[PDB]
Formats: sequence, structure tokens, C-alpha cells
Amino acid sequence: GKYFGTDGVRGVANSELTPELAFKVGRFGGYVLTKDKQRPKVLIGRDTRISGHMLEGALVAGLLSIGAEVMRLGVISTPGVSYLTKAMDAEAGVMISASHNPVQDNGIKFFGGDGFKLSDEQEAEIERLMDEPEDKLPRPVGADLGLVNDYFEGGQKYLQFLKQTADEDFTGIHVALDCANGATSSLATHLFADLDADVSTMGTSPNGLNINDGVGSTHPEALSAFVKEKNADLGLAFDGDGDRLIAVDEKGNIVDGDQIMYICSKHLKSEGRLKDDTVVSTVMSNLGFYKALEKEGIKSVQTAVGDRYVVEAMKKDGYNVGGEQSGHLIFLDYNTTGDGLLSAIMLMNTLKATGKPLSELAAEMQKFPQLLVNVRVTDKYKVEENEKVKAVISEVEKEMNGDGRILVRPSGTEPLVRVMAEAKTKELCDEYVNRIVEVVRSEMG
Amino acid sequence: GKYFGTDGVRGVANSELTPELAFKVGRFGGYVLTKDKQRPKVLIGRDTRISGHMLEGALVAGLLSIGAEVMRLGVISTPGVSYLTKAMDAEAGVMISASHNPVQDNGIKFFGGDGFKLSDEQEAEIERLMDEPEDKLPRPVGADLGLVNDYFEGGQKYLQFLKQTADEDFTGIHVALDCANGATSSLATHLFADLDADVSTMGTSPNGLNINDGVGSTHPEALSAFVKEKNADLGLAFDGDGDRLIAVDEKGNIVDGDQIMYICSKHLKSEGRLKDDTVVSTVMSNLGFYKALEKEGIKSVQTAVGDRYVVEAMKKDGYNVGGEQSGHLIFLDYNTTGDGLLSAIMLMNTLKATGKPLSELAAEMQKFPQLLVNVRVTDKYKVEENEKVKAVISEVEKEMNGDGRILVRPSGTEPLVRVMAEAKTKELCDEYVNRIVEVVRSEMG
Repeated sequence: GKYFGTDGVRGVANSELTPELAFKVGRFGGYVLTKDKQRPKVLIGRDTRISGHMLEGALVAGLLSIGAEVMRLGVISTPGVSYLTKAMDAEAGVMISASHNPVQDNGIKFFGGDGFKLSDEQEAEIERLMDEPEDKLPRPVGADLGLVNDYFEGGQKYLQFLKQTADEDFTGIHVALDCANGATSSLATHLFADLDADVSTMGTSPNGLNINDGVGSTHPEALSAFVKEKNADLGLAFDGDGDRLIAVDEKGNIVDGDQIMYICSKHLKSEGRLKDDTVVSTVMSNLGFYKALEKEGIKSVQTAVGDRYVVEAMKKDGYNVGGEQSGHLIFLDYNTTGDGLLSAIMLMNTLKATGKPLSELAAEMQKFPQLLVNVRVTDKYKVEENEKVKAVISEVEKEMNGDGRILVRPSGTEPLVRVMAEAKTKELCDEYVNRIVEVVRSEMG
Repeated sequence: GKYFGTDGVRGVANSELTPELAFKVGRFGGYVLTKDKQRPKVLIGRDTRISGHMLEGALVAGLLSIGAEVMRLGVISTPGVSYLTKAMDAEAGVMISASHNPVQDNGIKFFGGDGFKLSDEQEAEIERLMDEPEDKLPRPVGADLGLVNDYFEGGQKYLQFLKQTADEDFTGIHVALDCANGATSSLATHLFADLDADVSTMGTSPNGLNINDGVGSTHPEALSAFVKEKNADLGLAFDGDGDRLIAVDEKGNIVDGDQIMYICSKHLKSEGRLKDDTVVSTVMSNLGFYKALEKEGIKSVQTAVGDRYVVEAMKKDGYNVGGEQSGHLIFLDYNTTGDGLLSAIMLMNTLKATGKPLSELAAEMQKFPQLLVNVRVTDKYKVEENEKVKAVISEVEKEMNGDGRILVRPSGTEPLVRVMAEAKTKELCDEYVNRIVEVVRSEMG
């Protein structure tokens, strides 16, 4: 009915995301991808979550009961699953994980031959079957049955590829890594050490219970302190599945996905590699990202939140680069989903080639301050129109005239409305927001 | 209701023995064995059957959804599973296989802590649960979930143990091996080669479709020809799971489980190791086995067909050795189920120590000829009594007076009765059987 959301199937493993269901998934989904040849070739990959194994076995059982030849990969980032499912011309690819969420949660994700999430048509049918109450799909027996050749060497192919996209070894750089105790634990540390960089690690020590546990892109303050401690040049914080990246500069400060997009797209434009010198990004990006983009003559396209949209955009118009503030950047020259380590290597290429420190590079793009004030109200949904509100906003919008931005939306969870303001400084934020907030409390209370 | 038969659960994999059911098994059975500690320790092992993997994954999924720490072993004979489940003090042990059957079939088998099939009480409850239609067993989540550490090194521990029970290396012996393309493929050939024996192989080349395919204990004629071809001293034919053994002498002839029991128990008695110098065996054994046993002053106990009974017997009365004509011999000094390779090493110990060739040793025990004649009849079940039949038999029984044996039983499959006769020679068989057969056709036709 509705198993496949944004990020595939998710639940708390065993309770909601039962192995029964991870069976039905691989069984039916392997049927759907079976329409080509009698013997599809799914490959499957997972992070360090303890539920990993339980799901991987039930999923592979499903796949094998409908003839699919199956290639376990072991622990590997979602990037590497997509890269390999393309490079090995495999009918599909699967990733058991639930990036950056806590360990108890997990999820199944699918990739097609091309390295892209499955067509909404396909997922459609997978769900069609998963609600019939008769498993009338074929049951091959004897020699028709699925086959299963492990391929734990997959990892070092996706390593072998990342290693070629580094414009020279990184000698002379001290990098700290925090790998969320996840799929990137063993991949990253081999990579940057095989690229001749002084690596200092942390969060690289998974036990299947510690993924994303005060480490990783979502919790970068540990890494913030570790950089200063080990006095490194920068810190990289991947998340659970190796699909995001948040950096940290020698000064200890955080370097979100807008600043990484800025930094990298700018370097890329200096090699002629930025395609039509444009960059896709989402609403969520910070006004000062668009400002410093103009300043470097890089144009931009905005899309709605979520990388199905940011990738929908780069596809048609053939764009080279696109990203989110989350740290989720796509370099389509190289791979078809967000790739933490790719991001990180592009960032290091920048650093090496410019001899600047990460603080300097990220200072070109100046973030605008934000401000949120939430006011409790009687009837939060009647703010869509108002004889005052609706007006106030518009005036302040024009008063700002490109140097600012306002956003007022009612909450779901509660009975209050959220006023929010980008401005060039903290005191303009304060002025503007207070204005709107006043004409709201006039109505409600 | 009735899933656990003699040899565990069996079916044709996927069609009857579905992965769904191999899930319910490990889930419920891991509950039943969970009553001790919150974190049982099942270990699991399989043969080369292609359905192996599919079942192993669904089974491990079950086990993990109820907290069991689980130890994959890979491919290993059922012997080695039992040996290890004892030596590692593990709550249970599991073997996915269906020995000597064709590849399409498979099966789940259970062993307790002690190395013995599970108590009929336990299997009882496993089935109790498997027919409730509500999976109300706990669903641990987060850190309670199952854990899974592979242990593919298990194999070479059970090797390390077999290698100690060989009374000296086997230098100077040429042995041919036929391992049914099964679990014993890699174990045997390392073993006898690490014991310094000239090994010539066959059936050692599994691809998950060729198990028991004109090789192995059930189909020994290939091996019969191979021994003569490679002019070896003897041939060993294990079956799919490494639980049986049939030998073949340098002359090419077959050496069934009665002759191996004779040969080995006799050697053992010569080391004082045969306990109370007795040997357990089943009805199925050949009169001349009992004769040559008397001749060497070894006493004997008979039990009904099947090793649950042959082991029930050695348990109470503390017997050292017991076997079946199948090749399924138990040496309880050393292990708790039938052990093909153990048998084989005991046989080689005999050979080495006596310097005799296998033909000579197996000639001490002289088999009596058998004869079967099946007569079609009108009402095959009224032969339990007869005014002629019942008499004829009894007379011929006493006429034989210990030198013979008769057995007449009606068939199920068809409408006819089966007359059968052991005698000292082929022409006594012919006489005796013809007598009975005559007084049967008198009635029926």
C-alpha cells in the first residue's frame, strides 16, 4: 500500500521493518526486475547496523526464491552500491540502511541498472503485489533457484575509482575523519591514507550498535573538538551510509553543504568542468550562497527539497553539480547519488590546488543570519490570509529588496505559527521578525 | 503439525520447504532453545546444495529476530556440526541438508547442546508454535537483536580433532576418495593428504547442482571403476553430508556398513577399546555379520531400523560402537552421530596396523545370500495368518535352524506380497523361497 517512501522502506528493525517484510520485498521486487532475463543480478549492500544482517538474509532469501543471482557486497556506502550496480551492469542494487538515524532503525533502498532510484512505475507494482494476499509468483526449484556469489571485493573497486578522481595525491595535508561508525569506516581510512594524507580518525570503530552516536554529519561537535585537539587542517564527517558530508575547518567551525557546494563548484569552474557554470540546489539553501554564486559568475537553479528533485533537475538540463544544505552533493560526472567521499575528495582537490586553508575558502561565501520566533495562536491555519499579516510581510519583503527573505508557516505538531527571517544582520532579523510577530499576536493569543 | 520427521524437516526446496518455513523454524526453534539464557548460541552449517544459501539466510533471519547469537560455519558435514556444537558449548546446532537425496531436495536438522537430536519434548513445542496463527513471540529491537559472527574456521577444528584420532600417519597407502560433491569435498582431501596418504580424488568438485549425482555412498559404482583405474588400495565414498561411508577394495568390490562395522570393531577389540566387546546394529544387518562377530567373540545387540534407536541403545548400556548397513556408524568415544570420516580413519587404522589389504579384512565376514520373490495376490493383507503359509514358514525356519532367515511382508505401494530369504547359499535360498511362494500362489493369483 505504502511501503516505499522518499528513502525507500523504513522502520524500526524487527518491530515495524520485520524480516518477513524484507523477505516479501526481495521476493516481489526481484520478480519486478526479473521481467528482463530469467536470471537477474541484484547486488546488495549494507551498513554496520546489527539489524543489517537479519534483513540481508531475509532479503537474499526472497531474491533467491525467484531466480535472481545475488551478489553480497558486505559493508559499503550507498554511493558504492550505486557506482557498482552501474559499473557491473546489474539489474538492480540494494542498500540496507537508514543513514544518520539511530541504530534501532533501518531501511531498504533500491537502485536500477542506471544507478538511479527505481521508476515510480516499478515501485508501484512491487506494492501492488505486496498487498495481494496470495504469493502466486513462481517458485523455481532445483537448478532454477537463485545463485549467490559474494563479492566483498566490490568495496576496493569503488575505492579504485574514487582514487582516480583525485587530481594528485594529498601529501602535506592533515585530515581528521569521523565516519559515524558506519559504512565509510573502513573505506575512508584506506582511501585518504592511500592518497598520502596524514589521517587522524574517530568514529571509525563500529560495533553494530554505535552508528551515528554523537558522531557523523548530524552530530559534528565531537569532530569539531577533535580537529583542534589533533590540530589538523580539516575534518570530514560522513554519516551512516557515506552519502552526506560535513566538513570542519582547522579553526573548529562547521562547513555545511552550501559552503561545500560553493567551494567545490567554484574550483570546478576554474577547471572548465562546471557544466554551463551552473549549480542546482534547493529552497533550503542560504541566501548568501546565491549571493556568492553570482559574485563568481556561477548561475543557479532552485528546486524543491529532496534529491529526487535536485537530480530530476540536473538530468534534463545536463547539469554537472547539485546539492543540499544537508551535505548531500551530487557530482554527476562521477556518480548518480550523493557521495560523501567524492565530495570530500573534491574539497581536498580544491585545498591542495589553491594552498588556502579551509577557513579561507569557506569565508568567500557569507551566510545570512536567520531568526525564528514561534507564537502561540488561536487557529494557526487562518494566517494564510489576513488584513494585517498578509500585508506586513509583503511590505517587508519589498523593504528587504533582495537582501533578505521571510517565511511564515503554521506548524502541524502544535498550535502556533512560525515566523522566520533571513537578513544581512542579526538586528535586521530582529526588526523584521518583531514587526510580523506583532501583527500576529494582535489577532491570536 | 508434523514438520519434524526422522531426519528433521524435509522437502523439495522452495516448493515444499519454503524459505518462509525455514524462517518460522529458526524463529520458533530459537525461541524454544532460548529459555536458558536471553542470548542463545546457535550455530548453523550446510552442504553444497544451491538451496542451501536460501534456507541459511531465512533461518538466520529467524534466529536473529529472537535474540540468538548465531555462528555461520559454511560448508561442513553433519558430524562436524555436532562435534562443534558440543565442543563450543552452544545451545544448539543446525544442519541444512538432505544427505544422499537429489539436489532439488533439502532439509533442516537440529542438535542440542550435547550433540544429540533435540528432545521430542522440544520439537513438540516448536510444532505447537508453528501452528498457532499468531506470531506472538517477542520481537527484540535495537540492541537486543540477534548477533552474527561467522566462524568458517570451525571446519579445521573438526579436522584438527579427526587428525588426532588416527593412530599414526598413513604413509604408504593409496586411497581414492569420492565425496559425493558434498560437504566432505574440501574436508576429506585436506585430512588424508595432511595424514600423508596418496590421495586420488573424484566427486570433489561441487557446483551446488551435482551433489550425489552418480557419486557418493548411494552410487558407488563410479568409485568402483576409479579404484581399479588409479590402482589404489581402497576407495572411500562418503555421501552428501559426510554421515555415511561405503568403502571399495583394491579389487573393485563394495564394502558395506556391516563389513565396516565388522572390520573396525574387530580392530578395536584388539586394542581393548571395544566396550564390553559388543556392537549395536539393526535388524537390517546380514546374518553372516552376526556369525563372524561370534567367531571373534564380540557380542551384539540388535535394534530397530534408524539411528535414533541404534543410539538409544548404546546410550543406556554404554556401548562404544554401533552402526547400520547403510554405512552409518557411530563411535561414541569420539562423536555423537554417524561420522563418515571417522569411520574412514578407523578403517585406515585397521589397514595400517595389520598390513592386510582391505579385501582380506572384509573377507573374514562372509555375507549370506538373499533372495526376493514378489507374487501378485488377491488380498495381500490376509497373509498374516494362513492354514498353509503360516505353517510352511515356521517349518522352514526350524529346518534352517540358525543358518538362515525368512521374511514375508505385504507391500503398501502395490497388490502383492514379498517373500525373502537369507541362506548360506544361493540354491538354499532358491529352495526355501520357492516352497513358500508355492503355498502362496495356491491361495492368491
